[PDB]
Amino acid sequence: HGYVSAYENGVAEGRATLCRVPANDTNEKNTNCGGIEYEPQSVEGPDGFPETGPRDGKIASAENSLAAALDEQTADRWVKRPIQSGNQHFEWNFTANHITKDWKYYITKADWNPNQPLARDSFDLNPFCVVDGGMVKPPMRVSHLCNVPEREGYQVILAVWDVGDTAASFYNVIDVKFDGDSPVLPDWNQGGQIYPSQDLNVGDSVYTRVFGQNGENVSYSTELVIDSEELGAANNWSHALATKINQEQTMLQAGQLNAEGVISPIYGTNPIYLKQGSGLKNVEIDYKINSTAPEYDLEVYGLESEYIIGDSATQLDLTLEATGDIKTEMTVYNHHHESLSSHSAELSDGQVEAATMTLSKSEPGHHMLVVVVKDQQGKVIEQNTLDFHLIEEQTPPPSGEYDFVFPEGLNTYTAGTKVLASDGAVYQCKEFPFSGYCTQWSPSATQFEPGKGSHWSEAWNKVN
Amino acid sequence: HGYVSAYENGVAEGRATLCRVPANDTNEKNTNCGGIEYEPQSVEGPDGFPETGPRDGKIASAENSLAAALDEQTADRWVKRPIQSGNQHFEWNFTANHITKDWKYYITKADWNPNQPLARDSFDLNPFCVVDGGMVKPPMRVSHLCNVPEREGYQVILAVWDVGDTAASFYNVIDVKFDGDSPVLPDWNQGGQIYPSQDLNVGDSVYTRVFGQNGENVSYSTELVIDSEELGAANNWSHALATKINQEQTMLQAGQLNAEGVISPIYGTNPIYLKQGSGLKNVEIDYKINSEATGDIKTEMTVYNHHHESLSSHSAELSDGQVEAATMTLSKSEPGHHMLVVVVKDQQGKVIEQNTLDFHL
Ligand SMILES: [Cu+2]
Ligand SMILES: [Cu+2]
Repeated sequence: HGYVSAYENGVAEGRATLCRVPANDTNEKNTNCGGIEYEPQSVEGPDGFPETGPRDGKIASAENSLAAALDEQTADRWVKRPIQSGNQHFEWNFTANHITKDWKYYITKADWNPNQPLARDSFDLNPFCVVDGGMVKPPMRVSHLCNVPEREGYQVILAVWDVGDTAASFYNVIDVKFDGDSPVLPDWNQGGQIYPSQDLNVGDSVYTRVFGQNGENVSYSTELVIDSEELGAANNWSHALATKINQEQTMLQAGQLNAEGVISPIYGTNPIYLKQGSGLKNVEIDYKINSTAPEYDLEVYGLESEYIIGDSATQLDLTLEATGDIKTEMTVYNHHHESLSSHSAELSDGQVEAATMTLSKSEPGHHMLVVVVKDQQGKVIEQNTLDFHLIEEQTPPPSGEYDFVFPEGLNTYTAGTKVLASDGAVYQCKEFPFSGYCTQWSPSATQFEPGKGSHWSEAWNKVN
Repeated sequence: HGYVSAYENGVAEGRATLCRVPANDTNEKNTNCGGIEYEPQSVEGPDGFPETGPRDGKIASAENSLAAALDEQTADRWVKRPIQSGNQHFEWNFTANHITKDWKYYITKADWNPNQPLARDSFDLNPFCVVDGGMVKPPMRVSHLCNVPEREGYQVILAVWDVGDTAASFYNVIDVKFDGDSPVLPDWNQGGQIYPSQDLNVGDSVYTRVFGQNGENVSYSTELVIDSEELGAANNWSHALATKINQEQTMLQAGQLNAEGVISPIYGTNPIYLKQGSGLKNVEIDYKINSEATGDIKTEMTVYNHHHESLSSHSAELSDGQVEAATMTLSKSEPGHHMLVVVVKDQQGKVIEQNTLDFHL
């Protein structure tokens, strides 16, 4: 397992890598990558490319469901890293340095289509770089000096790591940009981004906060009012805000550079550029959450003040009153802040569902029931922590002239425990620190036995 | 706008920072932070702490709805960074360096309850560190030397950036771990993590791939079948997989280091530890997904022109068999080659297929 990285001399991070690790200099990150954002080292698929490997359209994901989002291909879907012709360092970062057959790097054809899914027809199937792995393990991080062909604009490099001891290969497509000469818009500098950060509701609004020579200046501010359910989609209002920004402002434009070096809004992350000589240096995004919010609440009934440790694991029998459409999460912690139980529940408004929690450990002491209340969209609304205790079963009141018939209950003998011995007499366990000897007995080691052991004089005392 | 970071001499990143930027050495990240993960520099709220400002239970979010997820407080919700007593360097990374009044740092009381929402009663309101801002703009990245008080175990440091040109401050809680000097579990070393990477469905499964001296060895593998809708929740099968790993394997254990130091599975990110001398090197996680509109789909369509510029869009969450009507208007009706990209996802948002049709005007 491993991914194309740029922690050292690497020229560009892979697409899946940028789903988790911000870019080397621009601090950019790919958006909406699915599960692969947690494990970018896992873009693994059948080997044999290009003859028989991942089928067309599934190259970027290597047919792995975890990385299926990477298979989307448009001119502005992915962060593009700058690259130059000629020799470049391609860096791999491994979490499991498998025995390697070889590495191979393919670049798209000069006139490839970026709005078409990645296919064999899109690439120069003759790799521009091959590194014999030698069927040995590499270091946990390696780099390959590769002669990158001459290109222009948006290109994609496919880095294939052929694992030597499996039938699989790791595929990492890389979104690169061949700029070089002709600096694209030298009079415009990026100072912010419109990330599709969240979905918004009707009544909400998203607006910009431009930072210049005199702090924030609301003359350049743009506000977009979410007036439709479809405009609430993170990609939608990001495109609309960038569009409204370009209508109302002149010293700043929002959107991705297209093939003509013209800033055009996209349905994703829209960078914000600042005109040189305007004094602007940074733009940030803010939100007005003015949509009518229901009065969310959760009521937990049935939590006893004390729970007696019984035969089985202690059990919480609770019921929940849900005010508003909420999503609840409950967890049980003990005296030492250790998790013992959990219960998720996507309740509706007014729904009275039953909850039942089993403690993984039923030990005495202070316990806590943490209750996290979210809405149907997952926003944390409130947290409440209720207290309760677990107690050991109360010993019965003392009765008779002793407590056990030796050796019954040998494990519980403490300072003052009276026992009946085989000689018909009563012996009391001596106090500190001799009470530890009252527990040591076995049919083989019969010392400390009251009336029979050779050393019971130090452990027990005959009662009268 | 800015956040507590550790790009240079910073001793520990802030909680919101770890929602976006991996840890310095451990590569860890906080999970399920909401929209704040895109903009960790935006945890901004009213000033005046602790007399006024963010109310109790909203300190970590500064009452910003964008950062509402940070207000949850349990013993194992957040990634904790090791720290020591005495003088330590705390680093701020600014995206907009506002005129600054001061920076103030507060640390939780020694016997604070990490399962209670963060409140003023949780913190020592006498700040252990105050840095003058001088009502001037700071550099784009600064560090402050602060005398961190002696603590043990899980603590939280609140870093307050009070800017001078607004009535707002930036609040960054920092999850720290006073590990002392005795290394906990020297015969155990982390070699993988179980991230709550996705929700699973009934019939799916999740399993481990244990990399050792001779590649992957399936004798060490553990598999968890998702047999109920509740177990399909990411935090649910993560904890269950970590639990099942501990039942079946002796050379590797899964879970966090609790207050008792033992490896205990949590309902979040579970690191996987490897017994020193076992030969194991790394553990990865894999998934079996064994569970005109054909099927319940969610579609996304976009129009591109000759020069790869977006001109129209149309989302539609169709059902099975539903034949709905679509209407797209081009923002530019110019001659040349055009493309219509059609992205096919499922009701859960997983990309299934993309088709690009060609046409001319
Ligand atoms: Cu691997
Ligand atoms: Cu700011």
